[PDB]
Amino acid sequence: FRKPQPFEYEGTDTGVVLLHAYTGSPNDMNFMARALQRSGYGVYVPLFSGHGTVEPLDILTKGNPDIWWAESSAAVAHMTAKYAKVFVFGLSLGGIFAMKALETLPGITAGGVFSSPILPGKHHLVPGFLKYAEYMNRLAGKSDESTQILAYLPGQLAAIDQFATTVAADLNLVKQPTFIGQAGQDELVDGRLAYQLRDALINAARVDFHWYDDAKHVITVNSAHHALEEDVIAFMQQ
Ligand SMILES: [Cl-]
Repeated sequence: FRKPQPFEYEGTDTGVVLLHAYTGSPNDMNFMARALQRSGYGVYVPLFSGHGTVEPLDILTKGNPDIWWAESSAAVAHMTAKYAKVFVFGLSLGGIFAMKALETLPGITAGGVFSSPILPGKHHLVPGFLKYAEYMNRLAGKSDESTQILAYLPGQLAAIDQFATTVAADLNLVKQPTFIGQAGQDELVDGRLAYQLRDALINAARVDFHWYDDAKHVITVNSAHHALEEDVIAFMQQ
């Protein structure tokens, strides 16, 4: 098993922070990061605590939204030290921190989300996490950990939602141009909430909203990624 590491591409004038998904890793952003590099952007993809190991329990016992927020904030600061302009985007979980960054951190030009409605709703992250863990255990030749996982999973999902509702309540603080991309066949989160995210951004200079009709949740990796990359790059060029 290869532990995905954080990675960085050097640019000149503009840098981009890409924040990965829950149970995800910097691998979530490989295609996006390279697309940005081909267009001359600097890119930084951090690793969230507890992620990127062969042991799914690490996510539940070594990471939490407060740590991940600190890591997101540190990632933004790393890039704003170097580049004239910095953009911050996030996939699902990462999108929560991307929006909180726009709301509360200095020096960010613009940013937004990939399949991250922010407003909590009906989701399928419990089955999603369990399927992820089952796949990881099958890779590592390890026995099932579902009972151990279920002692933590409801609580951590609740913690993420709790963090998210605060971010949602502060959406009025966002003044930067904001990008919203949402999968149209999203099996993990309620895509309808992306419309509520859009409508809550009452003070954003602009809201660039894109719906990826036939795509499943992870639009940075699946069939939608070429379209998403083009739309994100067009947004940045504006
Ligand atoms: Cl997520």
